[PDB]
Parts: sequence; C-alpha cells; structure tokens
Amino acid sequence: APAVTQHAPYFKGTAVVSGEFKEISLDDFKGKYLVLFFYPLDFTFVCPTEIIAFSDKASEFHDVNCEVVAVSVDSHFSHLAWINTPRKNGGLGHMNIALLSDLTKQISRDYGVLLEGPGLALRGLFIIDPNGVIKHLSVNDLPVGRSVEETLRLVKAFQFVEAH
Amino acid sequence: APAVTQHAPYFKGTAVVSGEFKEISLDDFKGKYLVLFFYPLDFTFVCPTEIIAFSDKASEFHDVNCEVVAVSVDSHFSHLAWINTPRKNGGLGHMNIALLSDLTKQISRDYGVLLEGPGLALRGLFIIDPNGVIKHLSVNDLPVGRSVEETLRLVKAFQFVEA
Amino acid sequence: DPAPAVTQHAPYFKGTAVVSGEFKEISLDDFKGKYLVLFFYPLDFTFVCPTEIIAFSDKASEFHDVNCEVVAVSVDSHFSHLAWINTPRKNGGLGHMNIALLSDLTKQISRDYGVLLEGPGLALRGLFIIDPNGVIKHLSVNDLPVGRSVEETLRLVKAFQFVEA
Amino acid sequence: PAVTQHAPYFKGTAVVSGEFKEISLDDFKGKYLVLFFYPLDFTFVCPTEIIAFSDKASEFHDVNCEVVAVSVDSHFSHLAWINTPRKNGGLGHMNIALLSDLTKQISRDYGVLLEGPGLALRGLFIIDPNGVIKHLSVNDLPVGRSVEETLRLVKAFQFVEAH
Amino acid sequence: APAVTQHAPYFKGTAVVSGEFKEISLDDFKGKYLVLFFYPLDFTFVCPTEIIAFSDKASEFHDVNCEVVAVSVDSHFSHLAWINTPRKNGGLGHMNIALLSDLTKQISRDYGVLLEGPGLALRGLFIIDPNGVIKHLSVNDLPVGRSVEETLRLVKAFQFVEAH
Amino acid sequence: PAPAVTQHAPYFKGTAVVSGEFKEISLDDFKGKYLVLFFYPLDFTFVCPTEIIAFSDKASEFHDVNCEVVAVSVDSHFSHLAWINTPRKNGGLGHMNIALLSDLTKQISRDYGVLLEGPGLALRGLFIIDPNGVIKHLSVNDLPVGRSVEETLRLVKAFQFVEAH
Amino acid sequence: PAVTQHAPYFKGTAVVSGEFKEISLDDFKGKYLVLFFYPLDFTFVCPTEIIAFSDKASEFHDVNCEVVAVSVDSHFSHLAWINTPRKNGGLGHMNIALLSDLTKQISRDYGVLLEGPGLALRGLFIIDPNGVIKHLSVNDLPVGRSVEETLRLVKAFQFVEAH
Amino acid sequence: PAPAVTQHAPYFKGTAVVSGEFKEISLDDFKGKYLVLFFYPLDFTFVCPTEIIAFSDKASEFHDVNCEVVAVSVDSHFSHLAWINTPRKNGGLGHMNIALLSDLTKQISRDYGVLLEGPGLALRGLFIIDPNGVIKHLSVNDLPVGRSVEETLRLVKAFQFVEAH
Amino acid sequence: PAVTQHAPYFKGTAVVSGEFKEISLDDFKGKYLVLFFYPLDFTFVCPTEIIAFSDKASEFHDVNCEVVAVSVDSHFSHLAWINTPRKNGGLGHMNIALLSDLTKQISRDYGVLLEGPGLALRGLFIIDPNGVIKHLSVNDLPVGRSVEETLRLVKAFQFVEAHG
Amino acid sequence: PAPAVTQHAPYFKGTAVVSGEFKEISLDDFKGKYLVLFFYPLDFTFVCPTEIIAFSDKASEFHDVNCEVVAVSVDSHFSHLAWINTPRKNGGLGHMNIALLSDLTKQISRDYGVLLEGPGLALRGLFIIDPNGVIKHLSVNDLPVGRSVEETLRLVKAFQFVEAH
Amino acid sequence: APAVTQHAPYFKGTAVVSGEFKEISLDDFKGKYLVLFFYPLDFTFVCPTEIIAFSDKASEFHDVNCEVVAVSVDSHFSHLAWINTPRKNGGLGHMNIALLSDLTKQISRDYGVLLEGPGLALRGLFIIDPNGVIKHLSVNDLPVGRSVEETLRLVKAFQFVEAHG
Amino acid sequence: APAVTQHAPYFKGTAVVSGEFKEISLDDFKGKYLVLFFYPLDFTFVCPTEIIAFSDKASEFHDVNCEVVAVSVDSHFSHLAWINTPRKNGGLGHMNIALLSDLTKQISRDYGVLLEGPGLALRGLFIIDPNGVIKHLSVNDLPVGRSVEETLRLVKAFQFVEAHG
Repeated sequence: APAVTQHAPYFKGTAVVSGEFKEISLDDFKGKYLVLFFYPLDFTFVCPTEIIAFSDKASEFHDVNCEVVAVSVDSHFSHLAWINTPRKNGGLGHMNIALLSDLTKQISRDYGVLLEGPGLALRGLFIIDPNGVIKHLSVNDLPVGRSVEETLRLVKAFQFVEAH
Repeated sequence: APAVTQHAPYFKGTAVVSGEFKEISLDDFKGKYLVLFFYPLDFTFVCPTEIIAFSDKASEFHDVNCEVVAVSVDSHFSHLAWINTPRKNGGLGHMNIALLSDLTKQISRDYGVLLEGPGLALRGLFIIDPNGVIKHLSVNDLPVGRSVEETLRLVKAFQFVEA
Repeated sequence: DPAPAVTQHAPYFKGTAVVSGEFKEISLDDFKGKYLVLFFYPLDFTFVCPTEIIAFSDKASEFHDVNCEVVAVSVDSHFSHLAWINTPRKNGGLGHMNIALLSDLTKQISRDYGVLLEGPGLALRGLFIIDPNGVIKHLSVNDLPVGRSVEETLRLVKAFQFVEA
Repeated sequence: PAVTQHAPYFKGTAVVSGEFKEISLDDFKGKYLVLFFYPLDFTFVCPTEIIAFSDKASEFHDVNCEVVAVSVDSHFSHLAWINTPRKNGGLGHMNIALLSDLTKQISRDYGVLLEGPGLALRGLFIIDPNGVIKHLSVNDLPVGRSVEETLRLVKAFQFVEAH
Repeated sequence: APAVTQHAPYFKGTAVVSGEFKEISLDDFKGKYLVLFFYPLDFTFVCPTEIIAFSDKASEFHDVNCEVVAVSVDSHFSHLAWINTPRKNGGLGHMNIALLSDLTKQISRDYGVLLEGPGLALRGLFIIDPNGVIKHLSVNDLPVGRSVEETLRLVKAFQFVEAH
Repeated sequence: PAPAVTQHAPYFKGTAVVSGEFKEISLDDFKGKYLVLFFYPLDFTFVCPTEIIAFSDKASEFHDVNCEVVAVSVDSHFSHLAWINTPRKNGGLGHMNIALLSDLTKQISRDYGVLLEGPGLALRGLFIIDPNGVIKHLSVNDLPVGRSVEETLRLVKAFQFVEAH
Repeated sequence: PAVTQHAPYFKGTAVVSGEFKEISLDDFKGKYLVLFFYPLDFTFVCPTEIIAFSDKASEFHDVNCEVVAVSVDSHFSHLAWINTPRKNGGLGHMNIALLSDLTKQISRDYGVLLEGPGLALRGLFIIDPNGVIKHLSVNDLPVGRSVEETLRLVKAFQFVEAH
Repeated sequence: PAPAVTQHAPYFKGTAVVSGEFKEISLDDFKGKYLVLFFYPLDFTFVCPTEIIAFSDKASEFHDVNCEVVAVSVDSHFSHLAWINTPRKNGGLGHMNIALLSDLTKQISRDYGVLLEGPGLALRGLFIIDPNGVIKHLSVNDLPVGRSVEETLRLVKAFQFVEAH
Repeated sequence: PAVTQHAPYFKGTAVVSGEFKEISLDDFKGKYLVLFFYPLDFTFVCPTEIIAFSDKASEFHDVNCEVVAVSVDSHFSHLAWINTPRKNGGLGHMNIALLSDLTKQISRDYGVLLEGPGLALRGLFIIDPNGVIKHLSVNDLPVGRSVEETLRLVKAFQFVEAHG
Repeated sequence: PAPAVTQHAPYFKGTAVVSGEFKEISLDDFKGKYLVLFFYPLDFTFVCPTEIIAFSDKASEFHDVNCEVVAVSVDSHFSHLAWINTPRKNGGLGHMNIALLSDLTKQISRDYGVLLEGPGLALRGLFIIDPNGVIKHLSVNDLPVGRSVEETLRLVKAFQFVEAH
Repeated sequence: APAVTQHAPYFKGTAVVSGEFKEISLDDFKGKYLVLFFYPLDFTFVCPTEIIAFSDKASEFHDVNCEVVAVSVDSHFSHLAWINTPRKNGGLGHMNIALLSDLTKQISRDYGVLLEGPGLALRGLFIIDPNGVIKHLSVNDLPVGRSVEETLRLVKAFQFVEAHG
Repeated sequence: APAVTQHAPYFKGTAVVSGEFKEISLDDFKGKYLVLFFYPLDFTFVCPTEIIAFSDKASEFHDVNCEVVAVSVDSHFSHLAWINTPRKNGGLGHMNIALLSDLTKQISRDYGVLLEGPGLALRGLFIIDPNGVIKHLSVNDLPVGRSVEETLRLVKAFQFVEAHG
C-alpha cells in the first residue's frame, strides 16, 4: 500500500534512461533509496521546473545512494520527444533521472495519485528506503511544484535515523 | 463492440483542430460522412505516413462531405507537440485533419480497438454515414499502415449506393 | 479464446468447398503454416459479388507466391457454388475459379466469424488475413453492396510479411 | 406439424413468374395449398418432381389449389435454376411458386429441417382453405413423389368436404 | 423416433398372421423392408378397401423382399373376428398381410399417429428399410384412402437407390 | 367421487349399442334408477359371453325393480355391434336386452379402478349404483371367472329393502 | 389393494377355537384364504353372515381354504361375543378364526377402513395359495353376502388353476 | 389446552352408554360440575371391572358433591353395552351409575396423552377436571394396576374446599 | 416423562439423616423409588405430606422402596426446616431424603416446573428397580396426597412383577 | 439499561420481606431515593449473615441520607422470613431493618450479572443506584468474603457530596 | 472475562516502574496477588488522591505478597511526566507502584471499564489472585475515589480464606 | 476523504487555545487556509522541534490568512501540561498555535494517519483551503520532522495560483 511504514506497491514499466528505453521495476532499487515522483502530462508548462530541478540535483541524490524517477501517464515515446525538446522551448533537455511511462495508468493507480476522470496523476512524491518501505510521501495539486532541496534534506534525515 | 449496420458508439474529447484545442463529439458530424481512424502512439515511426497521407488528401474527403478524425490514447498536448515537429524531423507538420485525444482510453475501448495490456489502440478505421451508422470498418495490427486512396474510394462507393 | 478480432486466433471452421470444380472438405487446419485470406460475400447469383470473387481468382497465383491461400465463403450450398462456377463469366457467372469456394450451409462459419446477419440469414462482406500461426492480423467488413480492393488485400499480406522480416 | 393441426405460419421471398414476390400462408386463405420441400437447388435428384408439379400446375389450379415448392436456398439461386434450361439439368419456366427459405425457419417449423446439414427433407403438405393440414408425407432426399397421386388426394379431400 | 432418416420406434404386439395369433416385433423385420400402416377401427367400412388392396398385392411386395403390417388399436380377437367375416358381408375376409393389434395404443402413440381424444390411429404409413430406418412416412386424415401401387413404387424406388 | 363403497360413482359418457343402434349414454341417464355397471375384458373371446348373456336373459327381472344393466369393455362400439350380430351358436352375443357400452379411451375402466394397464383391458368388475349415484356394492373377479347373476339381483333387492325399511 | 395383486400383509391376535392366537398372512401360504371384514362386535347386522361362514367352514376346509373374520374390536370383545349364545344374539361356537384389528392397520391396508367412524366396511377377499388377490367385494354395512356364492368362487378359481 | 395440571382439559365428544341408552356426550356437558374422567385399556378383561364397579357403587357420593364420573376406553359403545348387560358374577359390569364412553377413533385417548399407539389402547389415566374445565389432578397407572375410588373422592372434596377459600 | 418410559436422570444435594449427600437416580437401581415434588420449604401447605411420608418411611423400606422429596429450595433451607420443631411448623427429624433442586432442572426434567414462579407442582413418581416409571400423579399446589395410597400402589406393582 | 456504572439499573420486581410482612417491591419504588442493592448466595449459610446484619445495624444511617438498602438472594421469601425468625445466636438473621428481596426465578440475579448459572445462586454483588435509577458504583466479591458497610455508606455520602458541590 | 471467579483477561503494555519504562503483562504477577486499578486521565484533579494513597501504602501490599498497578489510556510518556511533576502542582511525584499505559485502550476494553464515547476508563479495580483469578472487582463513576485501606483489607481476607476457611 | 482535491474530513475536539480549553472544528476555519498537522505523542524527544517551529512562525501564517493546528491522540490535559513544561526541560512552552486533542483517535483515523497498532498518528500535514479543500498533504515516519518554511511557501504558492495562474 501507498502509506508510510508500509512496503511500496510493486511497479514495472518502460522508462527513458539516458536517452534509451529500458524496462525498470521496484526490484531494481532494492538496497538503495528511491525518490519516485509523479507529474500530470508531458508538454505542459507547470511540470518541467520541478522535473529539471530533480535532474540538476540528481548527482546529489546519487551521492547518498538515492535514485530518482519521474512518472507520468504519457508513453515513453512522448517522454523521449520531450527530453529531445531543449529547455529554451519548454522541453526537458537531457535528463539525469529516469522518466517512467505509466501508459496503462496502473502505476499511478497503485500509488493512489491517479485522477480517474481525466486520467492523469496528481503530483505525488514517495521516498522509499532500501527495503522498499515508504518513509515519506507528499502530494500537491497540479499547479504547484515542490522544493527539491527539502526532498534531499528528508532523504538525509532518514538515513541519519537509520545510522544512529 | 461496433459492427457494420449498427450506430457508431458516441464519443467526445479534446482535439487539436487547426493548431488549437477544441471539444468535439460524434454529434458534431451528423449530416456528414466521417472517417474515424485510430493509431497507436504519437512520436513513433510506424504512424506518421498514414496520418500525413490522410491530411494531404483531406480536401478530397471534404469535397464529398466527409470529415477525417485521427485518434490515439495520447493527450492533446502530445498531439500539438507532434504537429509542431517539422516532417523532415519525423513529426506531423501542419494538419488538415483533427487529432482527437483519447486520454481516458474510453473512446478506443468503445470502438473495440483498445489493447488493454499495453493501453493503446490497434489501427481501426470506421466509415460512419450522415446518420451515425457504420458502413465500413477495418483493423490492422500495430505495425501496418493502410491506403488513403482505398478509404476515399470506399466513401465514394457508399455515396454512389444512394442512387 | 479464439475470436474474430485482430491479435486473436481465428475461429476453427470446416465445411464442404468447391476446389478445382470438385467437392472437397477443408478446414482452418489445412492452412496452418501459410497465410490465409478468408472473405465472406452475401449470396451466389447476385450481381454485386462476382467482381470481387473473380478479382481474387485472377490474383490467386500472386497470393500463392507470397505463401497465402484464398478462400471465399457464403451461406449458399456447395451445389450453388458449383453451378455459379459452371456459368461462364460472359453470362454473369463466376466461370473458372483458382480459389476455394467454401459452403457455409449451416451459417455457423459466418456466425463464428462475427459476420452473419441472423435475421436475413447471410453474411456481411468481411475479410480476415490470418497468419501462419492462425492469428488474425487484419480484418475489414463492408456492408453487402460494396466490393473491396484485391490489390490492397495483396499489399497488406505482403506488408505483414515485410514487418516480420 | 401433424394432420388435423393448423399449418405453421410461413412468409418469405418467392420466385413467381420470373419475379421476386413476398408470399405468406395468409395469401392462400380460401384455397387449397400443396406445400412441398426439396433439399437443394442444382442437384440431380430434385428437378423431376419440381418439373412434374409445374407441368400439372393448371390441373391443381382448376380445382382451386395452389402449388408452392420450398428449399433453404436463396431466391437468387431459385431464379438461376429457372433460367437454366431443362435439357441442361435446369428447371426452365415454372408454373408454380418457388419459395426461398434462406433462414431455414420455414423448414424448421414444418418439421422437415435436417439441422446438421441445414437442408429440408422431401416433405409435402396438403393444406385446406382454412389453413388446416389434411395430409403430409415425407421422403428421404433421393426419392421423388408421384404428382398424380398428390392431385388425386387433393380431389379426394374436396370430395369429402362436399358429401 | 417416427421421422424420416431416423430408426423406427420399436414395437411388439400380438398379430393375426394367416388366421393365427403370433407375437411380432420390429426385430422380426431386420434384413427386410417393412410397410407399416395404421387404420382407425375394425368393423367399420372406410378402412377395408385400403387393407384388402394391400392384401391382394402382398405377393408383389414379398417379391421385392418387403412385408406389410396393418395396425389398429383393436384387440387381436377383433382382428380375427373381422378376418373371419367374409367380404360379401363387409368383413376383411382372408388376409395375406399381418394384422397387428395395438390394444394398449402405445404403438400408435410411439408412431405419432394416435388421436388421443378418441383413442384411435390416423391413417399413417411408414416404409422402413432393412436396418430399421424410416425412408418414407405419410399421414392422411381418417376418411381418405391411399394408393397401394404408389407405396409399391416407393419401396422399389428406395431399393433402386440402395443398389445404384 | 371415487370407485369405492359409500362414495359417488365416477361420471361416465360413451357410445353404447342399445337395441342394435348407437346411442351416447352417461351416468346422468340413470339418476332415479338403480344401475348395475359391469365390466368384461374383450369382445370375441370365449369366457365373457356366459356372464353377458346371463345378464341379458335376466334383464327384465332387473327392470321390474327399477334397475338398469350396462356392460362395459374397452372395445369400440363397432366391435360391440358385430359381436351382437354374431349368433350365439357361433360364439357371438346374439340379441341383447342390455346396453353394451364402449370404453375405447379406457378412461371409464380407469375411473372405475378396473383397468389393467399392462394389457390395456378391464378386470371383471361390477358396481351397484343407487338412484343417487352412490356405490352400494362392488366386486371384482380375475379374468377367467364369471359371476352369479342371481346373486346380483338379490343384492339389488336387499339394498332396496334396507332403503325402504 | 386390487385383484391380481398380492394381498397386503396382516398380523394380529385372533380367537381360534376359544383361544388367543397370533396369526398372520404368512400362516396361509399353500392354502386359499377368505378374509372378510365386518363393522363391529355385538351389533345385530353382522352375526348372520359370520354364523353362515362358521356353519359352512368344513366345506371350505375340504377345498384347502381357510376363513378368517376381521373387525376393529379387540380379541377380548371377539371372545365375549363367541361366549354369548346365538339366541341371545351372540356368535356362539366358532369354526373360523376371528382376527382382532385393534390398531385399525389391517382395515387400513385392505382399503376398507372408514376413517371418520373408525370401523371397516364389509369387504371380502379371496386370496390364493401364493397370497395373490383373486376376488374382492365390498358391501355397505347393513347388507350380508352369500356364503354359497363365496364357496362357488373359491371352487371356480381352483378349477381354473387345475385345467 | 393440554392434559397438564393447571391447563384446560382437552375437548372430547363421543357416544356413551348412559343408563343403558346410547347418548352422545362431550366435555361441555360437564361445565359447572367436577368431572372425573378415567381411562382403562379394554372391555371384557379380567383386571378392569373392579375399578369401574367401585366407581359405580360410589357414584352417588360423587354426585352429592357435584361430581360426574366418566369411564373411557377405545372399545365401541356396543361393546360397553354388552359388558353392562353381562352380570357381575360372570365377569361383567352389571348395572352402571357412571357413563361408559366409547373412544372408538382413539382420538380422546390421544388428546389426553394416554394412548399407546402400538397396541392401540389407553393407559389408565385419571383426570380431575373442575367446573371451569381446568385440570386439578391427574394420575396415570400402567395397564395392570387399579385405582382407589376413595382417594379420588377425597381429592375432589379437597379441591372444592380449597377453590372456595 | 410418561408411564412405561425410563425416569429422567437426576443428581443433586440432599439432606440425608441430617447430613449433606450427593444423590442420583443411579443410587436407586435395584430399588423402588417414590420421588415426590413439593412447591417450597416453610409454606404451611407442604409439611403434612412430607411428615406423613417420613412417619411411614420404614413401611416403604420394608418393601425395598426409597422415598425422596424434592423442591427448588437449597439444601441449606431443607436442613433448616428439618431443625425446626414440628410444634413450630417445622419438619422435625426426617426418615426420607430431602433433595435440593436449586437449579430447577430436576423439576423441569420431570415436567412439573411452573416456569413463571419457578417452583414445582406436586408431582409424584413411582419408579421401579430398572428405573421405569410405573405411576405418576400431579396435584395443584394447595392439595396433599395420601401416603397410604402411595404405599398400596408400590405393593401392587410389586405383586404384579412377582405373580401376575 | 444494564449492570454497568453510568447506565440505568436493570428493572426488578419481586416479593420482599419488609418488617415481618410480604411486600411486592420494584426498582420504581426507589425513584427519588438512593438505593443500595446487594446480593448474597443463600439463606441459612454461615458466610452471609455478618454482612446482612451489619447493613441492618447501619440501616438508619443510610435512611438519614435518604438511602434504602435491600438484600437479595435466590431463596423464596418464605426462607427469608424463616431466617429472620431464627435468633442470631443460632446463626439466624434475627430482626431486619432492611428489605430482603426474593429472587426465586433468578432473573434479578441474572439481569444484574451476578448469577452463577451452574449452581444457580448469586455472587456477592452490590450496586449503589442514584435517585434517577443510574448506577454510580458496583462491586462484587467471591462468596466467602464480606464487605465493609462503613465503606458503602462513605461512598453513598461521597456521590451525594458530588451532586451538591 | 472480567467477572469474579473467572480468570482475568490477559494484558500487556509499557509501564513506568521506578522511573523507567518496562513492558509488563498479567503473567508477570503469577504467584502474587495483584490489585489492578484504572483511572480516567493523567493531569486531571480527581485521580491523584487515589493513586497517591495507593503508592503511600504500597509497602503494606508488598508485605502480603501483593502488587499494585495503576492503569489509564494515557501514553507511558504522560505517566512519566506526571510522576515528574511535583505533588505541590497537582503532579504525582515519586510512585511506589507501576503506572501502566493503555494507549490502544484495549486493556480498559478487555476489563469492561472503557467509556467508548470519550475514550477513557471508569475507575475500576480488580483483585486478582496468584493463579490469575478475579476475586473482587469494583467500579466507581469518575468523580469519586476509593478507600485504599478497604482494598488492603479485602486482599488480606482473601488470603485468610485461602489459608483456613 | 484525506486526498488532494477532495474536501477535508470534518473534525471537532477539545483544543488548548491560548492556554484555555476550547472546542474547535473544521467549520471554524471556513474562509481561511488551515495547516492541520499530526504528531505521535506529547512528552517525546522527537516532536517538539517541529511543534515549536510552527509556533515560532505562527505570525507568518496569520499574515497570509492561514491558521495552524497541531494534533495528537493525547488528551487536552496532557497538551496543557506539555505547554506548561519549559522548553529547556523538553516542554513546549507558550504556544502560538492550537493543540487539538484526539483522545478517541477518530481524527487521526479519518485523516488516514492513525497507526492502529500502537494507537498514535504518523506525522501527517494537510494544507486546507478556505472552502475546506485539501491542496497538499505530506506524511513522515515518526522520527523525522518537516521544514516549516517549506509548508509556508506552499501556502503562499496556492494563494498565488488562486490569485493569478
């Protein structure tokens, strides 16, 4: 279930990883931390700020054994086309994080962030620990992006607790 | 599941029409022939040929009182972004037909062309008469494009059969 | 599981056909390992049907050349098929046939393929391209009065092969 | 359908004098009807009996009796068999109605349909002016019946209703 | 069942054969053609002409390997009494065919010819082949006579088919 | 309404031979009179006639006490007439002073509980039915044994006496 | 029960030669049996018949036939009625068994029980050596039957077996 | 209503011998009086008469205190009268000052819960029923053993006193 | 319970010769038992019958018959009534067992319990050596029975086993 | 309506001994007063009188604060009276200043949750019930142990103090 | 069940013992008497008087093999902080008895003292013997405190019974 | 439901507001933004930092039309006692925000943050708009606190969207 202290719902799908298509799953992240976050749609004005900021600070998450993965109900083909749109035209440009396709909408559904009527995800974020346990979640309404720095601080606060 | 001689399932959604977002529905085509065709996904290499072929020959359909509407499970932002990608670059360029978004997937479901596992449409095509009745349908597997010329021919053939 | 739908296995069928002026029982199993075009038409001795059927018979060897058999089906008996065959083309008939004319006398084949109109008791003009593994790759259905392009059907059969190569 | 019971309803398209005409049991109210079935157009076992009924048709008409032949073939098949000359195994011109039972419901309702192959046994019904069955007989597929015997029976039922 | 191409319903009963009581059944006729026909009642005047005609023609049937059996719901004692009444007195006089009693009415019921209301048989006729398969059946309403010659023609016609 | 003593006699209707003619009769026709209703198995057999002939010879003796006699079997009324027209020398019934009722449908024997379903004929039952239609007496014999007619008359009188005193 | 069927089982206490004895249907295999019912001990309507069977009992024995009288009274009422002299309206000495049907089951299984008043009609059954009913007759309560006729029938049934 | 102390006595109706005459009597006949209703197995048995005779001899004492006594068995009323008409010296009942009630259908013995169905006779129950039909006392003996008439009478008087105070 | 049927089993605490003793129906096998019920200790209606039974206990014992009185009172109430002098409305010394039916199940199993007030009707049961009920009688609450008559019945039942 | 603090006391009604007489009492009679309702297992046992006597001796101290006291066991009211009439010297109650309620049907002990079903007597429960019939305090002791009367009066006082202040 | 004579319901949870957190459960008290009492809430003005009186007298319970445990639905962190509040300021100060936390409310529920609406316990007290059997219970409404001396007297009286009669 | 875009579930309970006990509910905040946040337990080392940070910055929320309410499963008496403990000793000190008591646990349950096992809330936070619609929620595991500046920035971002785009 998508609640804190419970194991994260299993997921699998096609992601853009480094300009390439790869099938990824929750299993691939065992033994690291994972920030899994959702955004409504590719090619919309409100999303990319948050997605880019995550890409920019990705190295910082890697440094503490934390992976980052952005998800939307769009196809992996739409993801790539948007990654190949340069930031100066409201694209994403190169990405340091995976762009998971939730084309079936099942991932968003499993994480309790899918809006069924229009068929797209709220802005959910989950911090998942090395055993697949959810330590933190937050959800924002569509117009509002989150602070990437606060996410990083939380990953660190969680690791600190584990270490002590 | 839709069938020749049966009324076409109702549909409504956001289309890109002449670079802009418009709400469209089956009712908007009463009094006219409609070609409604589905393709899998935006930004794939198997589809632009068919969609481009249809857009190029669109006025020929307009001349015989027939609209053309292309449909995929992509959002209408994906549609517009693909329209705003030059053909030389593998995009759609300017479109003379509507591109309807089936984001909820319910239109593909209703037309019986939704593949539920991957969550995208088979290449269905439906010719619907001025009364909403399906005169012709065909469906191809994902990789294979159809002939626009043959679709135009069938339309005129159904019109000939009125007289 | 078998259904007259693209990506699904074609429903089994068996019946009496006219094959080279002779009665032969044939079935879906006879066509395993090759492509099959199975198409339905409403009725023997109607003016709307022979153009399409003759066009397939005329192109039959081009279909065989790309590993594709062609089988026409109506709900008429095999005796009707044979009489229409033995009516020359100059006389409104089918004349010589290079394809199988399957009888669906019980109408069950049309039913299983989803093209039977029960009320009047005949098929719509459906066509199914079935691959060597028995999987439907393409289907199309016309209302009764309208013939289809045999050229286009041949091009599609070629294209499905091209794509699996 | 047994003797002393009312004839099942039927309706269908018939070839009547080279033309397509919708006929039904009700068209025969007030007249005798010989309704007989044969298995299939264009088979060699059937034409001898159908032609014999055609040849002797006015003799039935003379005693207020109509003759209708029925098979599960379409009316287009019936017409092609009429347009085949007798010398060529055809029916040639007909003085009796050839009824099409394409749906098979008529043969089903008259109790003569063989479901497995989907064709009718060689059944014959004598139906009085009120639509009551006075007589019935059935032969296996290969064997034709005596027309003069059927005429004799018609005349004998008429004799009995008069005396 | 009593339908063309089906096997004839099994029957058994006491018949009058050449002035004597003999129990007969459908199995007795294996290897032979059988003409099995029904009439309504003994000692009535409408039934007799048909029956005498089959009797006078019996040898023509025997010559083509065919038996003839007349059936009514009467007892076998009635059948004998009727056979023992000279024709000149309106009886059947001597018979060359079997007269089978259907006292229980079960034979006429099984052959689909019994009028339940008065409990007598319609005039039905069945030609049954050597395997017990019905090839022809006909049922006239109670008064109307039928043709021995035509029944003979039909028997021969079925045999012709069986041979060529 | 059952074939049992103290109960009303089951209704009956059928064609009888009366004075050599056909007439439909029924239980109703005997209201106000006593009736002897008796059953025998089959016309034109050698065991039934003594009883029937004996009831006929003694018939006026029953009439003298306001009592009718009706004989019943499952034979048709045509069989009944032919047997009456067969002389007694020849095993027939000869002239009859009593009605011979036909129970062709077997339903009268069934209603009177005398029908043997196996062979489809009546046991030798006898019922004495009062002027109210009430069964005062029944007996039933196995097929090969005949009844004393004089005992039946005495029983009728006995019942009348009891009523009268 | 009916003629040509096996007699229903019975068992009960009978007065036999002035002693109580348990008898049953099994005791009479090999012999004929005349089993008859009367309404009630000590009523003026019954003794005549019962007496007549007693007087004639030797004749029945001479033809291998037993006679048993049955009523729903107890065997003590039977004995008391036997010990009542004939002039005083009793039965006096008996040559036949007098079976008590206290439980009413015997009258019930023989079809002669009047349920309302709880007593038997006057039925008589002739039962053969195999326990099969050959004859039955039933009288309303006031009317006695003929013992000579009953004896005639037993003899006639014996003649039919022997020839 | 049930055969239980403090409950209303079950309803009964049947034919009794009353002063050598047949009379139909019922529980209602006894309203406003005390009623001793006792059962015994069978007429003409060696055991029973002592009890019954003892009750008859003492009957007037019961009357003096407004109490009726009714003996019941499953015998017919004809048996009862024959037993009455049999002198005491011979094992009979002789003259009777109490009613002898027949329960030929056995329903009275059933309603009073004293019938043995297997043998079809009553256990020896005795019920003291008050003027409003309420059971004040019951006793049941096995078949062979008789009852004290004197104690029954004391019990009637005891209840009468109590029900007044 | 009815005559000819086995007495229902019972067990409980009795006052026996001024002491508390558990007794059951099993204890009376091979003996006759008179089991009688009375409504309540310390009521003016019951002592006469109880005292009379006790006064005649030796006469019962001499014929191999035990006598047990039962009420729904506790055995403590029974003992207190025993220790109350006869002069004062007590029972005085008792030659019979006084059985307590505190749970009321004994009275219920013997069919004498008045459920409304929760006390027994005056039922009496003569039980033979195999525990078969030979006699029962029941009186309404105000009326006592004759001890003499009970004794006579016991001796009569014995006479019948003994002779006929 | 249940035996729990803050709920209304279950309704009761029964016959009590009150000043040497039998009176019908119920929960309703105590409306507008405080009520101490206590159970004990059995009359005439050595273990209960000390507690009952101590309540009786202090009864006027409860009266003075508008509080009634009633003892309850499953004994009849006739046992209760007889135990009152037994001197204290002989383990009796002697005279009582409190009501002794009879719970002969055991339903009161049941409704108050203190009935031991197996032996069919009450545990030593006590309930302080207020003028509106609401339970303020309950307590239960195993059979062998008596409670302090002073402590029950202190609690009654304490609940009254809380009501006023 | 929380009924006298029944085994006490099992409980487990975190208590403050001697200024420290310890898991305790019913099994810990095997061999010992246990007074388990409940109070509504930490930091309210009603409870501390009883809790403090129990702690002051704890040595008298310990001297007769008896533990005392106080329970409320508060967390063990509240308990500790109440202990760490001076008595001067309505705190508990030093405790000689354990303060059990019933944060899930399940213990007050299992002991029948949970008020579900507000989510806190009535003032129930249970004396549980060395085998885990409830010998005595009591329950007061929220505003009234019990006498500790009387609880100690009961523990002693139960031990007296165990050792003699 | 506690999901973004849905209406916040109704709540009502006792809060400490400026050192006094006050009943508050969701209705009280209509027309204002509300930050409703949950913490596990009063008097724990883990929570005060975040509670104190919200209180220290309360005036920044007030100035953008936003109230802040903290919630736990502790009673309001524990809340008040934690307020009256000095910060130097692990206390909350003076609070500028309301501390809501969730003693029944129903608020934590309705907001989907109650850990049923231990009976305390996870660290959930909800930003609720003036119409009662949830705009943002976050939940942390028990040991980790949130940034109060990030909560305030979100309140401002939602207000900004509402005012423009």
